[PDB]
Order: sequence, then C-alpha cells, then structure tokens
Amino acid sequence: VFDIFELTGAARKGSGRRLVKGPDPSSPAFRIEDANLIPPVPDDKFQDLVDAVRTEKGFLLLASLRQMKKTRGTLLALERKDHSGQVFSVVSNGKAGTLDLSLTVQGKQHVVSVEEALLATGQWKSITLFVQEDRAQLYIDCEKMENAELDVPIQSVFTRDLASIARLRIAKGGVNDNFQGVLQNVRFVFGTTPEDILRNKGC
Repeated sequence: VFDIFELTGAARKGSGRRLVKGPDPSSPAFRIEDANLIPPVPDDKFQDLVDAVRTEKGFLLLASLRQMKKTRGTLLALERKDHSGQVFSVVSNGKAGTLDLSLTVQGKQHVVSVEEALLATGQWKSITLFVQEDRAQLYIDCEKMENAELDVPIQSVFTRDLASIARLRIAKGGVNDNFQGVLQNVRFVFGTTPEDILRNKGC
C-alpha cells in the first residue's frame, strides 16, 4: 500500500491545500487550491512503488474524490525532471465523462479513455482502478466495471530508471488539468484484487 498524500507529506509540508472532511473520518481530505505547491513523492519512495509495479506488471489504484462539475482534473502524474512533460497520468475528465490513462513511451504519448466514468459530479466518489499488462478495469463505488485496453503494457512506462528522470505528483496536471476539488486516500495497493476491495467495503 502506497498512500500518496501520506508520502508527499502534504499534511505537514508545503501548501496548495486545505485539510477538510472526507468520507473516511480516520484520515485527511485535501481540498486542492494550488497543485504545484504540494510536494512530490520522494524518490526513494517513488522507486519503491516503481519496483512494485515492476513486479506485479500493474497496480491497483484507489481514490476518493469530490470533483467540481464539468472539469478535467488530474488525480496523479509522473512528470519528467527535465521539464517538458508527463510519462504517465490519470485524469478524471468531466467534459468527456471518462477516466483517461496516458502513457508516454519513447517520445510516443498514448491516451485511452475508460468510458461512462463520470466522476465530475460535485459529490464524493470512490474509484478502484485495476491496471495489469495492457488492461484497465475501473469500478466506481459499487457500480459495474468499465474497461479499456492500453496501447502499451503499463510496466513498459514503469522502467527501472523512472525515479531519476521523473517524479510522482498528486493532483497536478498538464497546464489545464490540475484537480479542482477534494481528494482523499489516493493509494496504490499490491497483492490484492479489486474483488477483495469491493467486498472489503461492502458491495
């Protein structure tokens, strides 16, 4: 389990946020004000995560969010240290009503949309994103699964060197995709299945 907000240390480090209330009463919720001021995930931490994806050939990402209507907000993104772009990002697109998965491999950027994933209602929603090999499975709360196939296997982006040329940034998008709203419990979980999470929360 990699809890992004916990790792970046945003609860007691940097700005860009206001600790508020979230569905989970036992952990912080962050209303995003300026995504560039939230510290990134330290590199020793990001590479730990990269190794875990490296191993599972994928990951299970969890997140609760309360996004503003009709907006495109970025849950998280791997931005290159040599300031130019992202190598991977997850965007809740309230204009298309999709969850976009973007992977840039060797100067080639690929984007696929998971359809019928409207999360940009101005109310709390929990997602369970399961990515393995080139397959993406999304469960919003307890409603039925939505699918999408990547153009390239997820681990191909998650290379062994990843941490030294890029850093993991939460809520921060690409010039017009910073998350507008509140986020809670953004986490990468390994060795578990989406079915276990679905039951582990009463579906």
